[PDB]
Amino acid sequence: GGVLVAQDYRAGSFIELLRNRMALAGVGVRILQGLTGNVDIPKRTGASTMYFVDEDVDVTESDGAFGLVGMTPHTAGVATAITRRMMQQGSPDIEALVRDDLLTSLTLGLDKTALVGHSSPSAPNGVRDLVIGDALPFTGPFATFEELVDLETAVASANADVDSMAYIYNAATSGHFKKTLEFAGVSGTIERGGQVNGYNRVKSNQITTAGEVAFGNWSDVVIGMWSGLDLRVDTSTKAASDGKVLRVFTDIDVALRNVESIKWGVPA
Amino acid sequence: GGVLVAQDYRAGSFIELLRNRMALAGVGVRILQGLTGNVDIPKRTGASTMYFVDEDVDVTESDGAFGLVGMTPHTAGVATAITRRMMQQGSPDIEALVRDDLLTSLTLGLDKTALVGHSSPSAPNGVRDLVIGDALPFTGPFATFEELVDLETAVASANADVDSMAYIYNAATSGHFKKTLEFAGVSGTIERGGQVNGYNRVKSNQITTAGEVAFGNWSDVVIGMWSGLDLRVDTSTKAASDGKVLRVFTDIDVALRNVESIKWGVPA
Amino acid sequence: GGVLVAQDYRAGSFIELLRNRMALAGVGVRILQGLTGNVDIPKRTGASTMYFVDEDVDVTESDGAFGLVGMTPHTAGVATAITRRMMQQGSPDIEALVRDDLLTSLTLGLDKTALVGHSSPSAPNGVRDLVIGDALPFTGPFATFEELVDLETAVASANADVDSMAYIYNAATSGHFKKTLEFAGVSGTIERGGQVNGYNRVKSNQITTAGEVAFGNWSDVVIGMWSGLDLRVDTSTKAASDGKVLRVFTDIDVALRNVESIKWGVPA
Amino acid sequence: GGVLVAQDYRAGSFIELLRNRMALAGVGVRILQGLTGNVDIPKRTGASTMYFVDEDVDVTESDGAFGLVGMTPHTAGVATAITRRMMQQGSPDIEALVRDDLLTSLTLGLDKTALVGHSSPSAPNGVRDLVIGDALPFTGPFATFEELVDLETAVASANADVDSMAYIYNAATSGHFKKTLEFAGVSGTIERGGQVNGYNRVKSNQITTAGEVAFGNWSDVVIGMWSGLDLRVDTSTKAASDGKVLRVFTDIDVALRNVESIKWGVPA
Amino acid sequence: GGVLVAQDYRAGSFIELLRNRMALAGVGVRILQGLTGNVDIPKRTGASTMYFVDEDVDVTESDGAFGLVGMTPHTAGVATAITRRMMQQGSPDIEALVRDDLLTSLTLGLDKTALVGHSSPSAPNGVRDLVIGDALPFTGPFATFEELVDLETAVASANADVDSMAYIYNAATSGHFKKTLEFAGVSGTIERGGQVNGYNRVKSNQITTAGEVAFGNWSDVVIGMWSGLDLRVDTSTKAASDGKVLRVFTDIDVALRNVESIKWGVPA
Amino acid sequence: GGVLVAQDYRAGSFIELLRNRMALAGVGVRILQGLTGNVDIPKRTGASTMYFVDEDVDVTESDGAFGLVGMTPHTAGVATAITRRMMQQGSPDIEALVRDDLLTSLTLGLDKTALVGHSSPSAPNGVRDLVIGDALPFTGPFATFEELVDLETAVASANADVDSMAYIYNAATSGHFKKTLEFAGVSGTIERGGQVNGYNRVKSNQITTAGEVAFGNWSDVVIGMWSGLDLRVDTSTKAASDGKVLRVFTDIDVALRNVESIKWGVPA
Amino acid sequence: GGVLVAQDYRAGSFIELLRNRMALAGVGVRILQGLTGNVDIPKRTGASTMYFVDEDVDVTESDGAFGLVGMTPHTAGVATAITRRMMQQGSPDIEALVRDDLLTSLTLGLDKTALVGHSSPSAPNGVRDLVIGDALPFTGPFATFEELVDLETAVASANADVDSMAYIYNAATSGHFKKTLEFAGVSGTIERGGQVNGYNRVKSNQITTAGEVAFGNWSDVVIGMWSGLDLRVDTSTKAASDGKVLRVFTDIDVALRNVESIKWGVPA
Repeated sequence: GGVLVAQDYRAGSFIELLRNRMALAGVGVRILQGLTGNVDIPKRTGASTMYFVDEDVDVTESDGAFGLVGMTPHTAGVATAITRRMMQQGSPDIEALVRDDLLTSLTLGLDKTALVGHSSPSAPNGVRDLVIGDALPFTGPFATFEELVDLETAVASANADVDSMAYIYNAATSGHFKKTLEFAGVSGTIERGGQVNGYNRVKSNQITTAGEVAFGNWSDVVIGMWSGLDLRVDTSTKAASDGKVLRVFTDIDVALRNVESIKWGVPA
Repeated sequence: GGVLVAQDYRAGSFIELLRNRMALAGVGVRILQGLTGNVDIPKRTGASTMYFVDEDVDVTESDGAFGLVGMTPHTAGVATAITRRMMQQGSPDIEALVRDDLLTSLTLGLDKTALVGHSSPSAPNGVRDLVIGDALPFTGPFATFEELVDLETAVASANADVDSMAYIYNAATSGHFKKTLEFAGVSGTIERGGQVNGYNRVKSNQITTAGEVAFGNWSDVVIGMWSGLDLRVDTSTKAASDGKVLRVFTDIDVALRNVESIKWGVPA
Repeated sequence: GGVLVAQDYRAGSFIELLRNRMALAGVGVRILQGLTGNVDIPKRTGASTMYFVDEDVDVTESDGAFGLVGMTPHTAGVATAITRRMMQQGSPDIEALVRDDLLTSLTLGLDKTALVGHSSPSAPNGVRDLVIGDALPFTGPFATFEELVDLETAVASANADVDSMAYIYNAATSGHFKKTLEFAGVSGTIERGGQVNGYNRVKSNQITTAGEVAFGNWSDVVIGMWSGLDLRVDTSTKAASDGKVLRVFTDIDVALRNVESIKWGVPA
Repeated sequence: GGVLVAQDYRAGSFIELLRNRMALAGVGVRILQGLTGNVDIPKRTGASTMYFVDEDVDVTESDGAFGLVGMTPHTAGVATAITRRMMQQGSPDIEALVRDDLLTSLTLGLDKTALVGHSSPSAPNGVRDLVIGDALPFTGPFATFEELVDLETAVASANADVDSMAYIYNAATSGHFKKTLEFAGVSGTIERGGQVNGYNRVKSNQITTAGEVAFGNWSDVVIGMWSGLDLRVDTSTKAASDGKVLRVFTDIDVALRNVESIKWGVPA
Repeated sequence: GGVLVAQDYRAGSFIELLRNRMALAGVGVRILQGLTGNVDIPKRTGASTMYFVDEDVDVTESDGAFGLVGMTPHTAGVATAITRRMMQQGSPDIEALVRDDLLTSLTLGLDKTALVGHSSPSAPNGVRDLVIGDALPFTGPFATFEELVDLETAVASANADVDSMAYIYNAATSGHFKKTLEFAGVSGTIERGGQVNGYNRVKSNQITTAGEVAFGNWSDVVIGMWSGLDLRVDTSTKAASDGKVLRVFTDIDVALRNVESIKWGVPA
Repeated sequence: GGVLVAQDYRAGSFIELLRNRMALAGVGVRILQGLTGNVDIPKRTGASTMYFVDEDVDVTESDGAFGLVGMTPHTAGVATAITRRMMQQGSPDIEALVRDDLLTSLTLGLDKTALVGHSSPSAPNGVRDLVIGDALPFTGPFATFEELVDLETAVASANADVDSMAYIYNAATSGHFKKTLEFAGVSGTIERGGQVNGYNRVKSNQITTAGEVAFGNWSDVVIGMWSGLDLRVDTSTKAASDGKVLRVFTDIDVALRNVESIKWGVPA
Repeated sequence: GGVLVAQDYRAGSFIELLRNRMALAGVGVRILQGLTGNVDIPKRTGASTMYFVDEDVDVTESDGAFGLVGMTPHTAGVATAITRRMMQQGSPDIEALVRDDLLTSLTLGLDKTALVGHSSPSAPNGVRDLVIGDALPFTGPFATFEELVDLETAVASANADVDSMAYIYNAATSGHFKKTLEFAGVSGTIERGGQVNGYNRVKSNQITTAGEVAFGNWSDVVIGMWSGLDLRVDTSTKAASDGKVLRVFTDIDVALRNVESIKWGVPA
């Protein structure tokens, strides 16, 4: 009764405790809303000037400029297919395994494209696209403690400070900020406790680049969600040879109130 | 039924969230007064000299010098216009917007001139205009911690010492005072907990220069007011088009008592 | 007379306080299960992707991939003999001595074989056997504080980090961590107060080599025990002279779900 | 019309808040007395010595020297003259201003010349004149902690060390003291809050030189007042114009008991 | 007529304040008991070995190894004899003195020979002799900190670690520890406070050599007291000439459990 | 009427506030007595050895030695002469001055020669005289922290230590201890606070040389005070000029009981 | 009032009971089941052997061999369309009328391909496809009695015999058997009543070819129903003209448990 070829009763047990995928993290500081129709908010962007004048000499007329920000829904959506046989024989089921998979793969996609601009036309330009025009280099594969304060000045130099800001960087950067001394010979390091420079960090892997770090007042970043999550189940699109496709849509747009409330550093 | 046309009914939602353009922050620790006429205050600038003399020899006569400090009203004001159609259909009250912007841009405009002398003639002389005659250089883009002690001495050396002095430096400089140690590996940075060298700072953004830093007893500068912020709402002008014009005037002047009570930084 | 010879009725005492074996210590922070037949676990190893489209544009269908992990029993056993006379006249009860020897000499063998694979060809593949392909050399007889956090970032980069992870290193390596500072001039040593980098250490001797360390989320491995520790008395093998032979068998195997949850040190 | 040579009724508002002159400070730790005649007080120098002898072996004799210190009035005073018209039309009381100038400008002059000797014949010998003979160099534009404690030992090495002792140095030297550590790497400045090397300081401006600093028990300086301040009013002099003259006189002399109670260090 | 020679009638005063000798300290950690006959206690020295079998392959039997440690009374004596005259003329009570000098000397001799083996045959084998076989050299007159934690690791690499272990070293070594730092440029000495490396120390001079330091769990050494210290004053031995002879006997033996529970470091 | 020959009337004031000669300090930790005739005390200096015997072997009798330590009074005195006129016209009472000088000049000489041996035959052996053979050089002008702890080590290395000890060093040595670090990195000075190495310190210029320093249990030094401070007024020594002479005698000697209770520094 | 255009009273009777298609005959003797997921069944092959031992002989061991048979689901289905008009004017409920058309035409089609394999890829191989590897030629258009009894003997020799077997042939071969003798001059015909050789026949036209005759136990054919015959009404396709489409699907597979239980004729 050797187990080799004459006792091949041993088959697969197939315990259904699925090893699920590893997913990234998100953000928790910004603001949002649910609405309909186009939206526009007025912006000041201009102020009157002061004139010093002699006696009996007339002053002039100075008038402020104006402008308005706007948001229009750009739709997004993921869709997948399931043939008949897969539907017939799915061990954890295919009607429910793929269902939540779609939602969890779309929520993170939206959260990523809101932060970093998705490289595709007809897609809402992300925050990194609206502020990369003044990217601060780091003259090194990573950022020293000097630059992490430079970013804070470049934001405070524009009078945009609410003393509740946050840094954002991936993990491979957070590693270097863990094993690097703050100064020449002083005790502390850069990323001690949960803070960095008195402000919090988030350590999210959404920013794919290695040494790319972002800072600024995230409170004035608005995102317009015109609709929730749809999760439309379909059968007719593939029914000649039986099959059931799944799909889910959502539309969104991103904009920020002041262009300089965020600073973006790029590792040179 | 696309949304390009044949769908001209999309509505531009208008939300009332006007945001004032970024503004600076003032600095008040000074001395002021409301009055009329020209003004004058006498000041002693000389003292007698003691003489040691032997038995029965005549002493010498020494005479002190005097001086006075004078101020005269300098005039400054701002104004702008509003037509009729703009006033009627305005989503926020355009009147209130202008009526607030004028006062804000004048209040902020005055003290900046008080610190840094305005570039136009017929404008009052700022503190920087008077004390820049002597000015300690810095031998670098920013001020090493030792120069911040040289300022405190150069005032103490003239025995103008009061125990409530304060530093004033640009916001962009304050970044250079948090990434720099006092001494090599000494465990303390320059600006700690909103204090420097045991004295307070203000960290205003009025000082438009990079590394200029002022210091001294600011209870020794005197500004002269002749009239508060007078808001003249004017409708007789442009009355043929029924468009009113708003204007505001105020006269000011500034001069400090002891020239050696302030010092300037002048990075070079 | 004297106590030299032929005057020896002096009692010889026999106290019952055994000196023990001085074995190693365990680990025990993992998960396990009881089985039958070969087991396979499904594991999702792909994700769908979103598509940004404007009005009236089809969304592309996208699909993920799947995979599964397997386990198969490998058997480990121990056995020993005992005669009748030893049982007849034993100073402590011998059969319990040998039973406890068997049990605690098999449990520790299994623990060691889990982490480091045993040498025999018919042996379960240890964690070191699996995750050694991704190995981070140390460029020295031990590891500095740099690499000792480099492991952490090489784990957390794959999003596979849970708040409660742990380090594992040989007992002859705890001492090196103790005698070395993290950075040059600052105070503080690596093995500091029962932890190393905010995470716990275990300091076992199962790791035979000198400077091998291992870090990762220790809830991501599974050991499959097909049968508990069963004890057989086996009186019949030596009934020709009434001799028992105690033996204990057990067959297990080990595997981990996500390969990027452990990191090996392997100093060079 | 506007301000013009023709239009100028505007008056000159004369506010009587006299900005005063910036004066120096003095000392508060010495002793003195109101006197007459000429004073000589004896002080012992040296004492007898101990001798060891054999049994019935002759003993020898010794002796102890003596000495005395003396003080003689040195006369000093200041005086100025005000005309007649300037008393007729004077905005404050022109007399009282001159009186309160003379009194303080004489008190400070005497306190100045007592500490550091005045540079003129017929002037009393200041402490610097009496103790500069054994002055201690510095080998630097300023003094270092080594000398800041050598000044302490050089007083202790003469048994003249007493519990109450104080440092005295120019205000320009205090800033330098602050901007310099005590040792190489330790975190500590020379002058902490109101303390130097466990002792007090006064930090006046009387010491005209930068690097000079004095130390020692200041209870050994004795100054003698032969007469209070006179403040005599003259009218016979300058009577052809009815002009008053104000004079003050005082005689004084300074001498310290034990020459080693003070130590004086000069920069070099 | 003199004091020196042939006129010396002065009596030489005798004061009974005996200046005693100087003694050592001892040890206070280990365990002991009181017994009558020989004592043997059993310890296991060998365990079964695990095995992995190819399918259908018999597991081989593995047998443990046993041993036992024994203690036999080794007897000591200490005796001295005072004579009659020395007892008739004695300023302190001489037999009250020698009786103390015997007890203290015997206690300290037993203590010293228990720790360091006495250099004589028929003397119980001291702790040092059981572990001096393997000994960690120090490469210098004393052991630095890294060399000091090697004793910790050596016991740790034998699984014999207990929560309360201790260090023992000469008093001359305790100097070389109190005056040397743990790490260069860090504020910490080796023999800090009252502990070393987080473990207790006991300073004693029993270790006659210079830099030998011992370490290990001292609760693992046992010592046997067959009979306490007995005075046993004797007269009839030296009775021919009257005398009082004193002799104190005691018989003990020392033995160790886990040889690895003690590590010995010799300077070289 | 100027102050010259024409003004010789002004007198010469004599004030009786004399100044005492600044003296040294003493000692407050030793022990002494008042006695007559020679003195000596017995000191045990031998320990009875022990032996390990065989089964039936007699312990070999052994003996201890005894030592006797004693002292003999040495003499010492001082004397100063007064003439007749200087006694007739003395501004303070001259005999009072010399009688209050002699007693102190003798006490401070007795203590001086007790601590440090006088350099003259027929003078008592000072504590320096008895321990200078066991001196410990300093390889420099002053001693570092290493030798400062080395003295304490070499004292306690002879079982002669007790909790109440003290250092003694010249004022200059104290100043040097104040100006240096024990380890360059560590904060604090050799003379931090009132202690030096956990024990007290007393400084006094009695020790004449630069960096000699002593340490050890000071309650181990006895002083023999045979006679008080004998005062003698001698008028007949020189009556040919009617001039008396004052003499003061006192006999003393010093010895220490346990010789290894002190050690000396002798900076090489 | 005859039956012409004069009489319009008569209407179309249209009795609803439908006629039917001339469909072939099935089998209905075999086995089936309902399952899910890929399948296999463990069969046996060979067994142990019996041994006749003497009085005291041990009986020996013979190994048993094993093996399995698996099946994979092949798919099939039919579908036809229905216009909107034909659902309004259908005299029976048209969908209920077209269902039966689809279910019977599918069941019969499955019976066809199961017995004789469909000539198309992706079609489950029929019984003829599995056993035709060995079949007795006939040497003529049909088979005599000898071959029809050899078909029985070749199965009975393999012990695959069971009483309820059956022949199968095409209607034409049955007619031929009816019109011919078993042997020349023998009254009995090859086929008579319901038997051919004492066993039953089925006389179906599923075997399209002429002359092929199959024999064997038809209780060894196993077919696997992976899903009931599900009905899918489709309305999304052809939804412009409102026409709906009916569809039906199923997944089956055929495999016989004992390959030698059937034989085939295959004339020539």
